[PDB]
Amino acid sequence: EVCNDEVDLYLLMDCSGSIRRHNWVKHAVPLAMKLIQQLNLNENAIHLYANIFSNNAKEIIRLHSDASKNKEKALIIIKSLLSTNLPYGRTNLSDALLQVRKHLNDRINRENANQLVVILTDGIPDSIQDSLKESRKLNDRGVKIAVFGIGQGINVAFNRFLVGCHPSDGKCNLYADSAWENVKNVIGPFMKAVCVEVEK
Ligand SMILES: [Cl-]
Repeated sequence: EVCNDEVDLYLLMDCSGSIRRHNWVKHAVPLAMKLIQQLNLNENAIHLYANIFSNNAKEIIRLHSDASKNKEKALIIIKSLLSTNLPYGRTNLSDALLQVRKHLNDRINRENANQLVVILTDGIPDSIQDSLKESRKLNDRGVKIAVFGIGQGINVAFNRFLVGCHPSDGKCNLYADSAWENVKNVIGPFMKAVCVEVEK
């Protein structure tokens, strides 16, 4: 796997109504699955956390659970997202980020592990200010943030600002974007680049 290190990885999966059910089924859920496939989930390597967010954040994989540390068990849970009322609602990225900060506050995370947030999103947050504020508070706790943008509703400048890059210029290893139909071709190289940054 291109991601293989002691990393607590918080997958924040946008489930907003802007996605459209057919994209959710054919692309978003398969994208999360392929993302997970880039990770060595193990007690001594990556531990996964996952939430979905639209109106609010909802945890779907508990950090350090069996599914957090085993890829087959993680993939069953992601696949279970198909048989739901998703997608729907707005884009409450700040509440999704807040849940990660609650893990840190509460000392749930491995203190020894690098802390990485990976956001999958097709839009702009409800509150750019609340999002960038949470993100700062995460950054102060040593958290790195990566963003994978999808489709025409994103704002690339905001995404790049979020991950700590210049909004337009220069290489940004913590950011990538893709058209809906192309996401599974962009995810592997993105996760390779992100994991290289996290390690360096
Ligand atoms: Cl928000």
